[PDB]
Amino acid sequence: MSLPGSKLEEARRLVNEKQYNEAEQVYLSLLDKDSSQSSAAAGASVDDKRRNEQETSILELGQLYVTMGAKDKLREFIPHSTEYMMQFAKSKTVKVLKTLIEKFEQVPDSLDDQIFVCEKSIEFAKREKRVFLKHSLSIKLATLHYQKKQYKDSLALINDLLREFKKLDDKPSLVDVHLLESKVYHKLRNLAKSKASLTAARTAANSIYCPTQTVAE
Repeated sequence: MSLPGSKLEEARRLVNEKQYNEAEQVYLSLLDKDSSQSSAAAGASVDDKRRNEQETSILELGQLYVTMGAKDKLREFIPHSTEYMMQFAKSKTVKVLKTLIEKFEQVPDSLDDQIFVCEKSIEFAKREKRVFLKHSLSIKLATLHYQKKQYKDSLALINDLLREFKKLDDKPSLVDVHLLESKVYHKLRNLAKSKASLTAARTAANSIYCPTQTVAE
């Protein structure tokens, strides 16, 4: 706890005073410490039960990322950030990976990085785990395909979400599914079906649970 904390604080101080180049070198040390501790650097380096030490260590390891913007270091790290993720293999692992994903998406490292991380990840949720997790990520994989400006590759993906949960229909996540469909078709310049899939989005958004960001869009 003592050391993870210090490394974090120090690293943080440097980005927020000096520059990031100084903070970087501290961010190297932090990572090293976390891997060794997960696979017993002393047990956990407080001894006995893993409890807090572990919980805190994975959470400030989430603090390491996206504290260096769009950057080459961060780049390379992400197909191996997921690697660390599968090593942990605990309940709250899935939550940590979801949050991370959003953050990785949000900073811009575009075409290459986005498609590769996503692909590997979506194969990791399709095996073992739950189908519930798999499809969350599929919606994200659908969004990214549109972002590459491949409308054809994005149309094909969407059809898979579409058909499959029209027999598994009752969910808010599919209000976003229909919405996506409209964006595809917008750019194909056919407004017959851009109109049609939009009309479906509103009907299934009659359910009162929808949050501000989905309604806005």
